[PDB]
Amino acid sequence: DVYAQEKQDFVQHFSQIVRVLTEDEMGHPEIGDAIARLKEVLEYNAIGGKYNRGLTVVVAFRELVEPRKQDADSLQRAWTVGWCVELLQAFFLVADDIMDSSLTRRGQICWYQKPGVGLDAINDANLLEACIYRLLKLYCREQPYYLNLIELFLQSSYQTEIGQTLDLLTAPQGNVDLVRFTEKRYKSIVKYKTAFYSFYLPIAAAMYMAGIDGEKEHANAKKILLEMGEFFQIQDDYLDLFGDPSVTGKIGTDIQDNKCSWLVVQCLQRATPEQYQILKENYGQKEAEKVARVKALYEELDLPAVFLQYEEDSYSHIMALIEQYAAPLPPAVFLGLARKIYKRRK
Amino acid sequence: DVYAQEKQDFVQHFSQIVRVLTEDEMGHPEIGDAIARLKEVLEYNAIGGKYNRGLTVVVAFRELVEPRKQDADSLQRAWTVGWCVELLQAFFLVADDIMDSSLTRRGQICWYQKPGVGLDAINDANLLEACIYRLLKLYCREQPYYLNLIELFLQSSYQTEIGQTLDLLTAPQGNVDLVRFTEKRYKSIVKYKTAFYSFYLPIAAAMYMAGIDGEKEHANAKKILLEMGEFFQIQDDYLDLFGDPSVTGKIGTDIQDNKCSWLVVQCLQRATPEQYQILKENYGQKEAEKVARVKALYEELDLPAVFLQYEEDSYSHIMALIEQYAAPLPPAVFLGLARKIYKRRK
Ligand SMILES: NCCC(O)(P(=O)(O)O)P(=O)(O)O
Ligand SMILES: NCCC(O)(P(=O)(O)O)P(=O)(O)O
Ligand SMILES: [Mn+2]
Ligand SMILES: [Mn+2]
Ligand SMILES: [Mn+2]
Ligand SMILES: [Mn+2]
Ligand SMILES: [Mn+2]
Ligand SMILES: [Mn+2]
Repeated sequence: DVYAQEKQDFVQHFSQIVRVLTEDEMGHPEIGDAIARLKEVLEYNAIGGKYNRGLTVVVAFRELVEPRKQDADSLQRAWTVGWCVELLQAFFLVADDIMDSSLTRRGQICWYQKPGVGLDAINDANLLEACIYRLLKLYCREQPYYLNLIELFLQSSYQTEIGQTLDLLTAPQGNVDLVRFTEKRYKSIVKYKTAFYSFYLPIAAAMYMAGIDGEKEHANAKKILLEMGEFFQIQDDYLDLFGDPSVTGKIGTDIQDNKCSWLVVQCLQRATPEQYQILKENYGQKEAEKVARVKALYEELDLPAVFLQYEEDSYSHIMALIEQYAAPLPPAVFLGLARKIYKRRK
Repeated sequence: DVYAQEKQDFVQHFSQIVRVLTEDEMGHPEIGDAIARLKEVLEYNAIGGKYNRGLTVVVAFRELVEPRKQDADSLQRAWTVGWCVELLQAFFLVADDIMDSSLTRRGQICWYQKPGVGLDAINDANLLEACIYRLLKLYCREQPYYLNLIELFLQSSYQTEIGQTLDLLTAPQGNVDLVRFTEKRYKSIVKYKTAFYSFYLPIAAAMYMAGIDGEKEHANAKKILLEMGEFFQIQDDYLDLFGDPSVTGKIGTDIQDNKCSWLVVQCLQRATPEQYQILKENYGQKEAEKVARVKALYEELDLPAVFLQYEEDSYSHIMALIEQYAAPLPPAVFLGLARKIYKRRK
């Protein structure tokens, strides 16, 4: 609703992002072909999603800055930093689809899967990352929060990259070992790989832009947001298998990639020793027959019902945390982000 | 010689790099497996090269800072920033071997080619990049050049990444078009993909650490260093085909990858219309028969002799530039880096 009114002005700002990014270096006509590839990469990989993360920067900025201090220019910056978060997203997703061997994303073929692209996607991805820091300098170089943002984004990338490492160490291909799929392992992985960049990053960027740079205040917002992140990854693992592809925009790969999913951790807990053997025998394989066998065990142990219940208990718990931790920040900040991910299907 | 005395103290500092990187996050035992993968990635990909780039930071630091201002701590920082350059190197090389489909590097199998690694190399690479900025913060956070270095490294990455894009746009696989292999195209590609990070990055880092942050002074050092970079990439294209693998540490792939090499640009210039057809018919293919056919045309148009002559005329020209541009900086700074790449075989 608040995200709804802000969407239009955000998405439209994307022309300028691409304009400023493909001009400030176009006084060097030599790299023009590269700059054209940039425009192409940007419009394929930063466009077509829900923009939850970038909108959070924008939405939270308004609720934190006093209306007098929301000038045309100060807002411009808010939309740019919001798109910077969206580019971190694009950067990670491009690489991740390669590493996960994904077939679609946001309802189209993955960038590396487009003919003519392939493993060049790698350099495209690193470029998307570089653009974050180009924009920060072009728009915020003179701001007092400028170094805070630079360090926040880098720190955040390091974290989700430590997250990815954990994710991949836990899911060797051809190497099934249900034993390693524990609750602690799951909790660590999602906290690092999703929670920081998807939830702490946007709100904190908006905080720093609003002057709120206090260490306790960030620690407190972080307490709320790492919890929402963990809920958000669990919902994502569920959708991976049980969500509709025409809605999520992607084809799930968690069982095939031998991933430490939430479903798999929940299965191994409710598993009778004979179901354990089914799972131990059908997980992390490309065979469709064997993947359905796994999905059938999940439906048999009623994981879809367990997940729905978790969603409820989780949502009430985030709410408690917001009650305990939101001040001195407007509870509408976290409430808005929480409403946007509650009962999502994409 | 100057690089020789500094080598030992540099390489040994690498234990501490790995120590500080794998401890400051090890107060979080949850990511310990990731931190262990880090140590592994670092010791495979940041070790085994000539350390020209990192040593340049160190060597140039001493010749720019007054001996009184070279304390234990100030030196420590110099070795760290030197290794930060070495990690940018590792970051780019890891990704590049994947994109170029390389088989070896520094005399061992490429990281992505090690069994168990593969396209996970991608996340390993992004991690190496992240470590640069972790170290900058751990060692230089309080220095007055701290933001200068952060911006220099990012700027440098953006550049070599624009360089890579150019490199890859010019060499589509299965898409031979000798027409695009021009001198201007070559000059742009190498300036962006090599010159900035390999030559300007290290010297400028050492300058900023020494207080020399003036814009004209950097512009002037850059004039020298982008020239040495271009010589350095040309030497690299030559070694790619004509150098000994037991020395370079890598197997060349430029003809197969359909690359805009120096040799190929020089060939197309000296090519009789019938040699042009040979080339047009054997370039950018995996067939060994066809790759030798190409190498034979190069030896026939005497490219190895042309290259030797270029090396001489080039070296004299850099020297002129050093004469014109080195001041107020010690000419020994550039002379040392120039001696280290003159007549190199690896
Ligand atoms: N934000 C991480 C991306 C994923 O959610 P995705 O389903 O690929 O969007 P992963 O399942 O690999 O964690
Ligand atoms: N510094 C770039 C790396 C190379 O030189 P390398 O031979 O792979 O070291 P490229 O030939 O791809 O430019
Ligand atoms: Mn993943
Ligand atoms: Mn994925
Ligand atoms: Mn997923
Ligand atoms: Mn290359
Ligand atoms: Mn290469
Ligand atoms: Mn090469």
